[PDB]
Amino acid sequence: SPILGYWKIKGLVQPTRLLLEYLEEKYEEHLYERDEGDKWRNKKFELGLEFPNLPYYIDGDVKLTQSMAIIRYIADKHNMLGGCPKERAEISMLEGAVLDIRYGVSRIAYSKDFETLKVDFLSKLPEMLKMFEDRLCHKTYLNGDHVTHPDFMLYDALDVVLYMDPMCLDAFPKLVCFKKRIEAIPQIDKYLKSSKYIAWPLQGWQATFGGGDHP
Amino acid sequence: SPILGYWKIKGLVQPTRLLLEYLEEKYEEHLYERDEGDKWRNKKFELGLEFPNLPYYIDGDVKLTQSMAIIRYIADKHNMLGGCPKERAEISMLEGAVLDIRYGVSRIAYSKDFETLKVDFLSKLPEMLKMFEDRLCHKTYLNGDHVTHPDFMLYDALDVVLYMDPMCLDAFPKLVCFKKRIEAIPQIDKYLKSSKYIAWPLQGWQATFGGGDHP
Ligand SMILES: N[C@@H](CCC(=O)N[C@@H](CS)C(=O)NCC(=O)O)C(=O)O
Ligand SMILES: N[C@@H](CCC(=O)N[C@@H](CS)C(=O)NCC(=O)O)C(=O)O
Repeated sequence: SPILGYWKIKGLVQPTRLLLEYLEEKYEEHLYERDEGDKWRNKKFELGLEFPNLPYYIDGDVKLTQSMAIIRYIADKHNMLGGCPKERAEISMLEGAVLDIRYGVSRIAYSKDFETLKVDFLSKLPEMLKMFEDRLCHKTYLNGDHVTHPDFMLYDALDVVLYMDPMCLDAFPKLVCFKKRIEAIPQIDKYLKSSKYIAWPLQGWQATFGGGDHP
Repeated sequence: SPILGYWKIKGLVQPTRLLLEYLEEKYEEHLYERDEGDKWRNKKFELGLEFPNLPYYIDGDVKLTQSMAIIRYIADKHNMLGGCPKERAEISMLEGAVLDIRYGVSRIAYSKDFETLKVDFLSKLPEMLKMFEDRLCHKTYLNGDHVTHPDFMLYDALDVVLYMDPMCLDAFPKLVCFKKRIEAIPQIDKYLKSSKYIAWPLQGWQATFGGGDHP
């Protein structure tokens, strides 16, 4: 049974959790609490990891880091990355465009100047969301009729960005509607209501935005 | 004949250029000069691009953005991404670990506080480089005997990081040796000596680090 190691936060790994749950995949978690950085520094080089980091995925022999390699791998095992170069690259484009939002948040969230940097990010964010709103015009999910992993990436980014600004989706009905549709997927619905859902923090606990024990 | 659009800078796209040259691939470039931001704002939505950005790749019907989707696509056309989920994920791990360095630089390079932020990045950088030095112990390239696209990604990151600190490879002989080996690849050697090589800037021209018309 594979292992997903990460902090007990949403952060980089939350979209991978959602995808594991959507595929009804078994996995145990190594969850590093806020006060358990020492427990991590003590396992870091003892896991057989060639690029030691968090998150890590361990599928006995397959010993993986980098959250994007991990999410893509799980999708790969279920044959969900694309059937030719073209489709594979559209998925990788969806992927990276979502990351522009999610990393956009992460890159300012630990800054002393978070509050002012917030203004410049929320100015840009409508252009970014519009690309996704247009893609979902006549298209149920990001890649058509079936879920792919960038759907869960997008879901995660909308969730996070709605804490930063509760009104940032009011111009984007198809995006509001996408977020609900992911929530209605029976597997996802059971997970978000379960003991395993980590509601908070969005970021590391020490962050100006999305940190702390509670919202 | 496909088109690679980008600023006339190294930036996000330089590793893709290197890979196109290694594969002896034909491509014309759209190169946005420093003073040509208006020329770009005027083509941005007229290219058939669903997530308009720079870089973009256009392979007639295939209309792509996001530099990581683009680099991976070109490699895909040459069957270089991996033959099973396992190998595909190792490549994606190599990829992302290199990006930790390259984005690590980009994320501070435009900051007012660049010079102090530089200190904290160069403190971390030896741990990051050590993972690559260890991987290249008994292994010619990052993935064994053959070049894969993360090799050119690593090359780009070493080049950039050596401007930040000319001595940052003095503890890492196998990495110094990797950088030279890429330079000795006949295709790469011809490109770096050619009119097409864009030596500078490393970043956008407005950057504190790696900017300006000249080094
Ligand atoms: N690009 C990497 C980023 C790795 C990273 O910045 N990891 C953070 C977690 S948010 C960490 O605290 N890692 C522990 C460590 O560096 O030892 C990824 O996608 O996994
Ligand atoms: N994650 C994206 C980043 C896109 C990006 O930040 N592009 C910069 C170039 S360094 C830009 O000036 N794009 C022009 C625009 O946003 O209209 C990628 O890898 O292509």
